[PDB]
This record gives sequence, structure tokens and C-alpha cells, in this order.
Amino acid sequence: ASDGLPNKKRKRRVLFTKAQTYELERRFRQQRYLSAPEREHLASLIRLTPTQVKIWFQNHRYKTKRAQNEKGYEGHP
DNA sequence: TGTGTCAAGTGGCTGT
DNA sequence: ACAGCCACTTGACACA
Repeated sequence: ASDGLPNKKRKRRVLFTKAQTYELERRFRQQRYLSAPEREHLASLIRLTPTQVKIWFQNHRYKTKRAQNEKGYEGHP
């Protein structure tokens, strides 16, 4: 047999409260790169699961750089 | 009506 | 073998 499995999974935009954001911003705006017992603790404060921290921290370090592609321009033939 | 945005989803080589 | 962000992209979400 081969296919994977019966899965049909569902990510609706799984948004953290501006507060939770703020602490995520906070922890980004301070720090690029977190060991779990730091970051879980943010996950603890704002009461998310630590990947939901991490993943908001992943989404920022690429997001920055792109912004900066703007600044000058997206100069590509 | 359609898309960007956001968060994942997903996928890719790098080193010990 | 080993661990997995980084960058693209879809998969739900705001908006003219």
C-alpha cells in the first residue's frame, strides 16, 4: 500500500492576540534566535504553544529582509 | 468578484 | 546518520 493516509487538514488563520503578538514582536524586536526554555516561556506568558511562538519568530526573520528588498527596489529583469 | 497577507504548508541542502 | 531554518507557496483570512 502507498498514498500517505486519510488526512484532509485545516489551517484557518490561527491568529495570536495583539498582546501575544506584542510579546512575539518584543521577543523578535530584541532577539532573532531563541532556545526553547526562553521561547516556551513567551509561549507560556501569552499562552500559545511554543511552535506557535517559533513559527511567528520564523515568519519575522525572512519578512524583514524582503521589506528591505523594497528599500532600493525589487530590481530584477 | 478576487487577492494579499498571515500563518502554515511545504520543500531543500548544509555540516557534526 | 542528523537536525531543520529559510524561502517559496498554498491555504484560510482582510479588503477595494
